[PDB]
Amino acid sequence: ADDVVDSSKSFVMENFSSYHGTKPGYVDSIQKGIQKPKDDDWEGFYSTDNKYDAAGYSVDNENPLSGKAGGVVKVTYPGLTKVLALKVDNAETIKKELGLSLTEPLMEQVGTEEFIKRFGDGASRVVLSLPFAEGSSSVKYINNWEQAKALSVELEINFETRGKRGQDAMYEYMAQACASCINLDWDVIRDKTKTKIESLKEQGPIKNKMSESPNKTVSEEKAKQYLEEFHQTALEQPELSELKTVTGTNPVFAGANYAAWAVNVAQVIDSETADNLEKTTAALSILPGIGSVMGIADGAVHHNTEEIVAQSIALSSLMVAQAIPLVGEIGFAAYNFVESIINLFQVVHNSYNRPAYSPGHKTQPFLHDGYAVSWNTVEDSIIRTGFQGESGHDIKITAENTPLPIAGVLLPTIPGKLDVNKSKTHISVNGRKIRMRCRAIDGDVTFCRPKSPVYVGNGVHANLHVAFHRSSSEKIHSNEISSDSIGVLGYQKTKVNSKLSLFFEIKSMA
Amino acid sequence: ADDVVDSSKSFVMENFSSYHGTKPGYVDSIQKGIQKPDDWEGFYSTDNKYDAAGYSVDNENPLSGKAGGVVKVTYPGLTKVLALKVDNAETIKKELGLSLTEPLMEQVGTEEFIKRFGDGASRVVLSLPFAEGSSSVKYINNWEQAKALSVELEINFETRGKRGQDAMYEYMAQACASCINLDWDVIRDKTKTKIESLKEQGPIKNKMSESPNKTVSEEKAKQYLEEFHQTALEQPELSELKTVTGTNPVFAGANYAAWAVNVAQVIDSETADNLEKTTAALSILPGIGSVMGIADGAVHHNTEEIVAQSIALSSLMVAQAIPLVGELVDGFAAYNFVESIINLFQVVHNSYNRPAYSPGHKTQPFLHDGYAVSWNTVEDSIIRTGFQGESGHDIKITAENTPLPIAGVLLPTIPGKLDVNKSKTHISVNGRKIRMRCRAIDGDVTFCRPKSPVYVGNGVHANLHVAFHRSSSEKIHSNEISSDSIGVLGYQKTKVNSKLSLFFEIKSMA
Ligand SMILES: Nc1ncnc2c1ncn2[C@@H]1O[C@H](CO)[C@@H](OP(=O)(O)OC[C@H]2O[C@@H](n3ccc(=O)[nH]c3=O)[C@H](O)[C@@H]2OP(=O)(O)O)[C@H]1O
Ligand SMILES: Nc1ncnc2c1ncn2[C@@H]1O[C@H](CO)[C@@H](OP(=O)(O)OC[C@H]2O[C@@H](n3ccc(=O)[nH]c3=O)[C@H](O)[C@@H]2OP(=O)(O)O)[C@H]1O
Repeated sequence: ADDVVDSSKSFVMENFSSYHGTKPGYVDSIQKGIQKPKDDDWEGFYSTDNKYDAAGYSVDNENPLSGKAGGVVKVTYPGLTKVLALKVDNAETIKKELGLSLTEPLMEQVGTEEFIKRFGDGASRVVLSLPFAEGSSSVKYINNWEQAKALSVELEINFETRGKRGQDAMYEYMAQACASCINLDWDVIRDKTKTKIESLKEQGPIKNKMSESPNKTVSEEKAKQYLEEFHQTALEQPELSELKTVTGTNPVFAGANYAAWAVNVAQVIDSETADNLEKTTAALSILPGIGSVMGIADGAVHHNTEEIVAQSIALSSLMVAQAIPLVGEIGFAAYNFVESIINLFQVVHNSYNRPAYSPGHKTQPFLHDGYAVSWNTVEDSIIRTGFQGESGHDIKITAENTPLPIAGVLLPTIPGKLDVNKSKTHISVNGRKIRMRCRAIDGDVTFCRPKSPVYVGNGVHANLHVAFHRSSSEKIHSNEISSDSIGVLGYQKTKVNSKLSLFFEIKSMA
Repeated sequence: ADDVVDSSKSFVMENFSSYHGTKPGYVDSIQKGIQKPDDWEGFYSTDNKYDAAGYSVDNENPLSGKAGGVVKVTYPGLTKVLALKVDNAETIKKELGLSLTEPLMEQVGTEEFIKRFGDGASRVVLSLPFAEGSSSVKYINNWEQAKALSVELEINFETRGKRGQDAMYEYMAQACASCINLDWDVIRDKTKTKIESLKEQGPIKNKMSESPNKTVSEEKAKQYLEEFHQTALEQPELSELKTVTGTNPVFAGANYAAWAVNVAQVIDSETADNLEKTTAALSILPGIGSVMGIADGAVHHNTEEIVAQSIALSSLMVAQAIPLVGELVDGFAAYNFVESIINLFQVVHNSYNRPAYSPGHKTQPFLHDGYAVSWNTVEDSIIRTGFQGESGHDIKITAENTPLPIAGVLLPTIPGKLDVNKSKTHISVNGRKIRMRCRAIDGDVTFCRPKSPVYVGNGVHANLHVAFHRSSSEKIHSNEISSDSIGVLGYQKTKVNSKLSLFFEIKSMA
């Protein structure tokens, strides 16, 4: 029973409350009471501790990509409720270890007075708790359907009531989570986008460049060539002044990428598709290259003001309009295309609003120059402190195709307190153990280089094993250490090396 | 107790032997007996004589120096091999109760330890995994106890009388009896011959005199080196190479030229004169896969004749490149350059000979089209069989820079006894839970689409949780299942999707 219950995340509480995402049509009826609609082990009423994750369940089930969002309700049990947190979601296992019938549904047994007596610690009923999702700190709550009749149901937010376009109300709600926060007013962005489209189409050079279009089907090459010309003249108008400035250096935001995006849109959108928003979002949502239009690259949302986002969407919208004659299959460019891409913006912004480990942190890979490197486990990414002695840390390394070298690794040191254990530090290439020569560059950085050549690639990976020696029991101090990364050096290309960075955290023992 | 000892890999054995790599100069002296020139201070050996040979290279010229040999050492009588499940010395003595003050390996040589752990043997040898990615073990012997070791010769690489490190690598290649077992004597002789005869071909003399034969931009040098490559490829010395390098863009003339330019740009006169320094320099360059014929997880140039043609061609191109973008005796191109690149071939061939999980097997990432995907853990990549019920499987997903979509996932099914549990199968994007709509393609293939758009990229990752239900307890026979992979589909490019493959293993329970 211990092997399945996280007794440390379990607790009894009075007036236990949680949140339930509710779809259009039930935001009012569900407030009359939770009732079962007419694997069985997990049949029950689901809720979560996080009202923002609840809202993710609120979208029209017939149009989940683009349909209407209903609401979130807050449900509360009177009296005392036991939250029983489980370390597995395998019902056969749970019933075996909790001494239950292996034939009857798990969530049915959880509702019986015998289960409540044995596992309720005096509460009127038991609710099961499990991790909400990989990458989330929320929990999901599983309620037995009959016990859930005792819930009072109160409104938290009705997205319909807001009266806004698309899914704006839902995403604007979710962006509250982060008060590093994209919190855009999409009403402003819709109005400014409309305005800029209408007025760009009446700019001389644009009117000029428009008349110069083949206007009939051509080749992807002349299409792209003409649309890159159209992009420059458009970007020269003052409705796009700020965009021109922010898209000028980064090659992801180049006109050729706008043009490639426009061409790809024309090819996959037929007439049936354009006259259904759901169908249009399904089709746009699987194309590559949307980060050129979104202004997203290198781990950051660059286009993060209403004005710049509207300019970019305005620009894209016109380029789509001009590509459709060249490669199509016409008001779509300014109607559903704008509605659909707006929702895609909202999806991706929300992703970047959510707490998440960046590349090379914990077990998230660092992808660079054809290499992929990562900490082997989470514990490897932690340098413990406050003790005399040793630790070891494993980094996985490979590359995507041909053999790429590994020159060495840069390691942190603390003169007096933290040093490289030169005996146990080594690297292994498909099992071949390679010793390293480690030489201090100065008091804070040591460079270790393999004593024979290291190459990685498709079918060839390495495990870099870093060993640290602590000569005191003194806790390291943030002052004492500058870099927060281990630097693995790839190939050499003003000769510089490809730098692959693994980020660590200092922590005390536990 | 049992927390630090793996009994399943411990045993007593009579005449326990193991292997020790021995550096040049000590191959005869060490047969006189094991004598010593603190927790792990001890004599090291391994169960794999081929891994032993990887310790045999001159410690002061490790990249290009001579290889010494491998000896076999045997203990007369009974020896206890004690396999341990961790390698932190402080952790061993705690959980075993020894003295936290004397070195572990010292305590391992005492009668009280041998009495308590020897299970009747005259001494105890410690066993630990040899390295990540390796099946071999390393043995740690108490230095005093090791005086009892008999020491026989297994191989002396010097005695073989071969150039470079050929004797060491040809020994290592015996491990695989999908084996690269080249005769480098043949390759060296054919390379010298082809270099000489190519230099006397009329069109090559002709094209040579067309060189600017002076420092020029690298854009120019590359243009000329590309003309030279094509000319040289038309000569009968390279006819096979012309054929095997014609389609794959990795083996294109331009990459040979880029390579040749880079070589010329890093080799100075001192470097060119020293084989060790030339290998260090050459070993950190990108693009060596062009010359080696290594791409897509395979060594394509796998016959003596084609390797020598590729080495011969690159040699001539370096010779043409040096006057255009270097400053040394062209000289280098036919001598230390050839000697050095040969050693790099041997290193990489040896990596590809060693057993290794391919991309998308176990926890090795599958890298393709900007994405990176992997099984979260070894167990995730196993679909267990022989029982009724459920299992879960986590797949990690991200991309290198801009937001790239995940369109869906192809999953195996068996009409009878293996189904996709549609309510537990979901994808989580930086914690945001996204449910899936799963529809069958045929009786053996289910396709699941996310219900909100999924994008991944720098700073945005996803966890795909696949859940399988087994209705019968019958074990899954080989006929029943076609693919050995789960197919995650990326962006759409005759429309086709980017295919990211995660390979699984059907196994009975244990
Ligand atoms: N008076 C009412 N009483 C009870 N239910 C009502 C009522 N009115 C409407 N419902 C709906 O009935 C379903 C079950 O409670 C839910 O919608 P769903 O679209 O089928 O719910 C869709 C899925 O979302 C899950 N989910 C939904 C919201 C949430 O916050 N968390 C979560 O995990 C559900 O478990 C369900 O999973 P399964 O159907 O795969 O088991 C709920 O919104
Ligand atoms: N009569 C002799 N008796 C004992 N040793 C002798 C003798 N003559 C020469 N030696 C050499 O002395 C060293 C200690 O045994 C070894 O070489 P190394 O270059 O220092 O060996 C380099 C490292 O490789 C390790 N290693 C070597 C071979 C192997 O098969 N496995 C392995 O893990 C060694 O333990 C060593 O670790 P340390 O440098 O931390 O001691 C060994 O080859």
